[PDB]
Amino acid sequence: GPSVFLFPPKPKDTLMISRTPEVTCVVVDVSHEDPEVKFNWYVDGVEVHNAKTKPREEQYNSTYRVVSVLTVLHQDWLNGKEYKCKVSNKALPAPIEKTISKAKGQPREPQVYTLPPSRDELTKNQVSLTCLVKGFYPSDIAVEWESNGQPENNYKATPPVLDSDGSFFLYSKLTVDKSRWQQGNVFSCSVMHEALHNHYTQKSLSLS
Amino acid sequence: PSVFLFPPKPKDTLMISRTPEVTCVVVDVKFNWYVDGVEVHNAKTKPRESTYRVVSVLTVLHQDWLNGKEYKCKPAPIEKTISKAKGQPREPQVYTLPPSRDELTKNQVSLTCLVKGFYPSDIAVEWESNGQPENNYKATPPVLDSDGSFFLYSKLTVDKSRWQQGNVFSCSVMHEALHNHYTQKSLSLS
Ligand SMILES: *[C@@H]1O[C@H](CO[C@@H]2O[C@@H](C)[C@@H](O)[C@@H](O)[C@@H]2O)[C@@H](O[C@@H]2O[C@H](CO)[C@@H](O[C@@H]3O[C@H](CO[C@H]4O[C@H](CO[C@H]5O[C@H](CO)[C@@H](O)[C@H](O)[C@@H]5O)[C@@H](O)[C@H](O[C@H]5O[C@H](CO)[C@@H](O)[C@H](O)[C@@H]5O)[C@@H]4O)[C@@H](O)[C@H](O[C@H]4O[C@H](CO)[C@@H](O)[C@H](O)[C@@H]4O)[C@@H]3O)[C@H](O)[C@H]2NC(C)=O)[C@H](O)[C@H]1NC(C)=O
Ligand SMILES: [Cl-]
Repeated sequence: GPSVFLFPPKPKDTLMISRTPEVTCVVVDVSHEDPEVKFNWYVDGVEVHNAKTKPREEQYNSTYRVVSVLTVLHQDWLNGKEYKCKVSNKALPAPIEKTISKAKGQPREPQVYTLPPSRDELTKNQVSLTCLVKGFYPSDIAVEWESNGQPENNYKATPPVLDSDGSFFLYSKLTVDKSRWQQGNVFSCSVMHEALHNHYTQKSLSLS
Repeated sequence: PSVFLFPPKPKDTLMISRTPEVTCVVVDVKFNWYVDGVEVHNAKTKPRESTYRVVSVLTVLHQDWLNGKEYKCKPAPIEKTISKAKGQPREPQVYTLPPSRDELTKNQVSLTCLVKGFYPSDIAVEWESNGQPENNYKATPPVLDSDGSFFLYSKLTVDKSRWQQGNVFSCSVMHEALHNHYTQKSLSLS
């Protein structure tokens, strides 16, 4: 019989009102002999109709894959509403239902601190710019580096880490060529989190 | 009944004064122990403890473990084999970072130890001051960097007054690619 997987929206899509958060319901192992699939979508028990279901696509193991995409309201997701995808198929004894919702917890506001390279690293060709984000809850977050209106993507974040007061922290490390740091270029750490005013704050870093 | 074989704590393998051990835990009893096939006899088996658990502890030689030797613990007998994670060692660089000026508003400040460029991921990072291990720090797990080496960050939280008073804090790093498997970097207001 078919199997169902329900995927949440990207955190950043839920946090930035201009972006498009979606819940995605995927169905696999749909047989040739019972190929039709019906999706029903519910937000807190109430059925919604606006979903966009894609036509079935045959896989290399002669089974079909069918995907339905529900556009969500940012506030609905952040208010903890449950999204249910019910999948119907004639090979199933009963319809398969899957429910998901935002991680629970009292929100806490992160503090964002930029830290320049250690003097000892200035011997090297590349230097590390550090963005400490601490005190946030829950763990869903987006941390990004940029300079002069361009994303800097030679960076890596640690996963969120549980701190001694029950909040999370993480560190994001931006690696840049030493000359760029010495030349006086401004680098910025953008943090996106539900407990921030407007879900956004930015802290900048440049050589003195 | 099932068998679990646990490696030594990385720090025990790295500090020659410490006592690294391989631990063979059997749950729900004879033990045979082998180092690269060759049987060894020095293991110390504990007495048993609504199912029984029995544990045998083998003392290992630091250099044997770091040289990649395999440790084997034994309807039919169950065998389990373990050894050190493989990979060309790379030396970590250790950098201490003081608190951001913006955090100096707060009652507690964050002291940061960046350790980067190390391989493999086994490591020990610890904070201390005035001959005492510091209370209240947390490290991130190792993270895979864009050049294939790992990095991590260790955050020490201290009261602002301690930072302002001029107290020295030290980040100790223990890793196989370091000379003597040890390096220390200090951080203070001055
Ligand atoms: C017949 O074929 C179909 C189709 O498969 C394709 O075609 C075939 C022919 C072949 O070529 C395949 O190679 C093709 O892919 C088969 O369909 C597959 O069926 C699987 C179930 O049997 C199903 O597996 C499940 O996958 C779940 C989803 O997780 C996977 O995908 C993630 C993608 O990311 C998503 O989520 C993140 C959020 O974190 C989001 O950012 C993304 O945008 C996206 O929405 C992966 O992240 C994830 O992990 C991979 O990647 C990470 C790194 O990111 C890495 O660390 C991992 O090692 C992985 O590589 C997954 O891969 C998954 O949740 C689910 O788990 C369930 O079960 C476990 C227990 O095992 C349980 O603990 C969980 O709670 C959970 O309930 C499960 O693994 C495949 O998704 C599906 N394939 C497709 C394309 O839809 C079909 O099975 C087959 N039939 C046969 C042989 O009979
Ligand atoms: Cl020692």
